[PDB]
Amino acid sequence: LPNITILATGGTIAGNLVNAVPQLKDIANVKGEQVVNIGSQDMNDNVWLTLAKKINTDCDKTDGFVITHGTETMEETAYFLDLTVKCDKPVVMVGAMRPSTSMSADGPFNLYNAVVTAADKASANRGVLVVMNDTVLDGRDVTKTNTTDVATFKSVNYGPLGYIHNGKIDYQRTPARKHTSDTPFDVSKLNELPKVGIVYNYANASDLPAKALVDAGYDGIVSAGVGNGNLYKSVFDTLATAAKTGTAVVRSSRVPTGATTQDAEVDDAKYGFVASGTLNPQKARVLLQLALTQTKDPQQIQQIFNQY
Amino acid sequence: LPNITILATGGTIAGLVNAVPQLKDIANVKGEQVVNIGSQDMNDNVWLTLAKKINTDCDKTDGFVITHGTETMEETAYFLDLTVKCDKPVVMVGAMRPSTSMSADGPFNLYNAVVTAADKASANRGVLVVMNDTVLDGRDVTKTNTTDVATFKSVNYGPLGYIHNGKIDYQRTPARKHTSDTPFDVSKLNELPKVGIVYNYANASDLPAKALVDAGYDGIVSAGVGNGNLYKSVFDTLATAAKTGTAVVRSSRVPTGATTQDAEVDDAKYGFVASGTLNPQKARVLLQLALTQTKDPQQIQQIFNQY
Amino acid sequence: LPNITILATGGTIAGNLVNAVPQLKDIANVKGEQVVNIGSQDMNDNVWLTLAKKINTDCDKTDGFVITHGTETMEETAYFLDLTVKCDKPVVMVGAMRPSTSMSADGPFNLYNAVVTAADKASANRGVLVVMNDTVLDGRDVTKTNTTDVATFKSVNYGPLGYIHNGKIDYQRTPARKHTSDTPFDVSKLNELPKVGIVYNYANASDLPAKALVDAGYDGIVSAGVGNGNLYKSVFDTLATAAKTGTAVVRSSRVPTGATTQDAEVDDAKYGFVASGTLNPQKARVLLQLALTQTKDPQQIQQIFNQY
Amino acid sequence: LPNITILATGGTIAGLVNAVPQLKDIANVKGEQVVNIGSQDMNDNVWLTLAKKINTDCDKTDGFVITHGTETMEETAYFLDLTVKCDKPVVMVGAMRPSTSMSADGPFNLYNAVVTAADKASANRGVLVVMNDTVLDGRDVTKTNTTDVATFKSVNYGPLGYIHNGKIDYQRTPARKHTSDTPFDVSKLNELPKVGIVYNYANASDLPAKALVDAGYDGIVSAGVGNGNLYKSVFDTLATAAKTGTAVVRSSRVPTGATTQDAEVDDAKYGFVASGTLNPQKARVLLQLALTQTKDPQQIQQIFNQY
Repeated sequence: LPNITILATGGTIAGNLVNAVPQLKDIANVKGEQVVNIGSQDMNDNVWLTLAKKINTDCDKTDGFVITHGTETMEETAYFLDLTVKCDKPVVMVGAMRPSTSMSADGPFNLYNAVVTAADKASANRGVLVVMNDTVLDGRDVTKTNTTDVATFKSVNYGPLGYIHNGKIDYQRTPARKHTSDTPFDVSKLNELPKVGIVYNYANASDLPAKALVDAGYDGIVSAGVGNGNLYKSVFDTLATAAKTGTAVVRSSRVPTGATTQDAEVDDAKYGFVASGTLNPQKARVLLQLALTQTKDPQQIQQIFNQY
Repeated sequence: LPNITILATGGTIAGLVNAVPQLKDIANVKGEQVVNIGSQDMNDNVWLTLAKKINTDCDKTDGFVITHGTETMEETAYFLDLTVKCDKPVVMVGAMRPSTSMSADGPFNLYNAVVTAADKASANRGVLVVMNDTVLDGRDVTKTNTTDVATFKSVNYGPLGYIHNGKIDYQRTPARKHTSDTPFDVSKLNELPKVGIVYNYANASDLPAKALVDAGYDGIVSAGVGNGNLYKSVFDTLATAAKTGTAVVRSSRVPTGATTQDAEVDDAKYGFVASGTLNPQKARVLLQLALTQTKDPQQIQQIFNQY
Repeated sequence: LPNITILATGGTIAGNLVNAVPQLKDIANVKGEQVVNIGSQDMNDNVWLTLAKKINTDCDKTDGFVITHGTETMEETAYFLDLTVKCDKPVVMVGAMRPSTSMSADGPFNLYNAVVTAADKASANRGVLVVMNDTVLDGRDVTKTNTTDVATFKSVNYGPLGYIHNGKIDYQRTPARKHTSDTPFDVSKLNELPKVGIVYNYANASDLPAKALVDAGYDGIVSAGVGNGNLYKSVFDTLATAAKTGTAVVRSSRVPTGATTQDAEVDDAKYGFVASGTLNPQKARVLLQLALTQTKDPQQIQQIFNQY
Repeated sequence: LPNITILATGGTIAGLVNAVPQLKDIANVKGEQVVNIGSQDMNDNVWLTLAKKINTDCDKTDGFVITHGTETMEETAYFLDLTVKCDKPVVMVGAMRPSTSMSADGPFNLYNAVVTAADKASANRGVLVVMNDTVLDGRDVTKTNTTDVATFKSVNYGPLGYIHNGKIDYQRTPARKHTSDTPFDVSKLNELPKVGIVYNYANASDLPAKALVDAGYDGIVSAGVGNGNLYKSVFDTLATAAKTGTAVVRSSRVPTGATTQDAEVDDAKYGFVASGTLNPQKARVLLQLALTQTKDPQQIQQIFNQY
């Protein structure tokens, strides 16, 4: 059987796991390590870095990775890994929307399908994956869609990669944007990422949140804008100013699906802004950080946002 | 024919009676420009004058159609939903495509909005939003896609009705209390309490929050992660704010579902309020209105459970 | 505690139930009877009738009803009950998309939420309900949306009535079309319903399926049409003929959401057809049957389709 | 500019080069009326002439746009998806609103269809359907709502791309084999095997099924309940049909999800084939094509697993 490493980041989503869900040993030789233990609402740069470094380091001593993670920021960590992992093997993330002690807990079957997915030769080369509710989803498009439903995770713009039925996966899609080993981002020698904060836009929005970050010298700000990436009067003036003094700004949107498009609502080229495409604000933050270890040029950051 | 007043807040979404002549077959239309701005610039002032206007001219017309940008449409709708005291239908409409583009959506949207406003059956269902052949309630409606003509949906509870050929099949009506059943009256107000929103994500900074607490904001709404949870730093900052008078609502960046009470965070211990299904921008509207009435978290929660 | 009767129609969706899901006895006094035992793909007129007659007969000796049922035809039985039950008390239907022995089986929590719903004073007067995946759905709009997902049941046109969190229900909607005790349909003295069959429309469709039913003297045919209730050349000619000789025909659609509207695509008044509104074909069959015990007039059957 | 041929199958969805002049900014357009019918009347003949035409004129143009009714659009798309042998893009488009209604959708749909057909990037993605700013693959696309302009979606796997300002962001491409990678060639055919569809519901009659078996149909597709299950009577009838040569595919009336193999029904024991995610109308298309190749259920299943 294939050797699969389980990397745990928080509490257990089932019930070692192998004793709590004994069916696991019919599809794989499982072994687990606790790399950290926190609720995902506390996820941060440190954890990301040690996760990536680990996966890259232990890549050759296993056939696949399953990463146990809270649902709250799952979509964030998934995209980060999608851009920094250099392992050929499958890296699959999984979680549970119900506590492992509640009746009809979802963790056990999710964990099982995650291992099934990691052990499938066909899962290789599709980038970092998230398996939930019988579905294989790519790290880039997947997002949390409902606060409590077991079926909350969906790839809202472009759809899932596959569905699992009885331990078999029917793959009918694979991501087109470049990921993992095709990206130029390498964090193996990094101890911190650039600082990137997110501001929200709504009626009568205050410019203070933005000004606080510009004053603390943040490397980039991501704007959760209204509609197709638009911004409130005040927030606009503040960010426009930031940009011409070296702060990098990405226009994203609080609207949950669709792309924030280039030069449509805002003259990006005139102000030096970057449009995030379909990346929502939290995902746009992950990319902007990674771009910033590479360049400060908005014209180039845009190219990056068009390729990954 | 019914008299319908069109209140314009921005540019024209069509081309009105001359641009879409079919209008005078269902109503006697008249329009005024109350303000002219893009909705991404919508603000407290505008809201107040809109409400005062509707309440004041309520008796000289049978229904209102409000032309508005889609960007903050869902915000204004909820505000009106809570402050209008007119029995008559108040309908909001917009367009996702410029009126000059081919296949522009404004004309038929405007048409169906007037149809909706002139329908006797539309009365008493609170402020409505009509887009893409659908009648949606001001509370649940939200922008779902950045560019799709079909972007507006009532994501948690669904639409009130569908329009086909100028007839509306109503199969639902809002249960939360709205318009004339709320205790909020802004007719004598010139400003609303100050309420800001902060976002949560991995490694989130506490600075945005601290900026608002330092400027003495009356309330902060937190766009949390998952079921209204917060990042370490933002938590500590908001928890402190709350015990010094600042009101804090836990909402969520997750587009559908309720942020529930005392599940993820001990709301009672810290004095927080959970927003239910109100997304952050909508939660800001209600917190503002609540704050003109009370500063008690235990009561603000009650308000969040009723409206 | 409230007394709740569980009426079982097939296999058990959990594991008496009270021993398999012991939490039940904290919210209700439960008692169960097996009225029949079949897979729901075999549901039929007989079963419907005995279900309705039972609920109506035992109405006064309990506070609420939970009906255990297969998912396959759930939406059919739910609507039938929605139109024939005369009990004031709550009638809630529930099922499971996963076998009760599979890991992460959904039956137990569904059953629990169904009992919670039935015992809630607020559930009364909202018509027959279906509780699945933490959601309260009305019998009329609810349909099966996916072949295997635990979250398959949704009220696709008008939305759910409420969501359950921790045994509390937040109701924010109630159905407007008349149901249960406001309908004129009474089956308490019936031993059979009129015969109503369904035909499908697609490219190059054959007229044989329709002609078979007209020749066997069916009381009504429901057409699963294409688009907004349209029909294929051949099927059209055959049904148009049927209608002017006394067969009642409803135009519905195979498209899963939206209304099949009146006189839009087909001149209903000229041919004597009835449009189903938002009722999908299987649901339109249930109503047509019930209307037929009352009238053969198409003009009137249409009124019925506009009221229930 | 690229030369694009528009093949019309019904009425005009716009008003073409004169009705939507912007067209001549992106392509040299030319059109022919190959047939003229409402798509609810689409049939085998039309399909065959469409395919033969595209294959025959493939070299005298850079791309095809096919104008077609929305009712059976999803059926024709899949058929072409399996029988076209042209490298060039073949795009289908329609309109949910009559070209004379205000806010008619045909013009911009047509525009984006031509844009799509002229894009070098659209090549090799199989037959496409362009509606409401979206590029969808012929296999997964289906009609989702009876009247909404946004009705077409690829409900199981999602769209291939979104169009904004005449640029397409492609992020997906179909994995199942299509067009020139399939073994189906109808260039020498004058008729397809006969395949009918039956529906399942409570108390379903077996007559519809029996009518087709008695008329010697080559195959029957069953729109089953749930995961492809069948009613008592329909089951017994189809099971019998299968062991006498009739081919039977279990599909489902449930609009999304796969009907899976050997889960609910023992397909191997009765000789049935499960359709996977193909809905009944789409399952009919593939069964027809398979039947021109084989009558073996074990092999028809393989076909259903590959295309």
